[PDB]
Amino acid sequence: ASRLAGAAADLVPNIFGFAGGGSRWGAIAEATGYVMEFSANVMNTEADKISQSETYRRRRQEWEIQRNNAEAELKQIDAQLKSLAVRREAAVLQKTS
Amino acid sequence: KTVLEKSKAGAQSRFDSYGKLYDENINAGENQAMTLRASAAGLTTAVQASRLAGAAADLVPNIFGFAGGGSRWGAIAEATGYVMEFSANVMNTEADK
Repeated sequence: ASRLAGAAADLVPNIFGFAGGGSRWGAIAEATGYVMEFSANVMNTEADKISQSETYRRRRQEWEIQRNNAEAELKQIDAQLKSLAVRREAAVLQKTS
Repeated sequence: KTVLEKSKAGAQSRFDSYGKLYDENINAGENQAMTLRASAAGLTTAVQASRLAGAAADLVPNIFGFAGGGSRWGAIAEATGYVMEFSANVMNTEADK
């Protein structure tokens, strides 16, 4: 941005005095200098930072699902332990018999 | 029954989590990154086209005064410029989108 602004300091004062469309040419070189150096570069830079934070977001989601899978297994197992405890109590009654 | 119900809850959690990811094919930040990148590519394309329109305009009224195709060594510049600076780059810009 400052390298362009540096150059702009010598070019813009001259562009300023010319009437006309793209045929002025210097007028366009400044416009395209800015569009690439600042605007295209910034739009891409921001896009990439976002894709990276989104990449970490997606990674999080997978971990979220897997911690949930483990939790579901723990809950199912506790229920299984309870089922077994009942079976055990029945086995004790079988001994009573 | 309790054990099976806990098992079901596990399946339900996975269903809901994947059902959601499926609907959100592209996330919000992801759409924003695509948008900014498309804009950068858009502006980049405009810059290449603009600088090239200039370079081509500068050759046309002169290369037309010579016999030959690429052998005019002017017309070939228009082609080496435009094709490598713009067309090859557009074909890749689209390939990435």
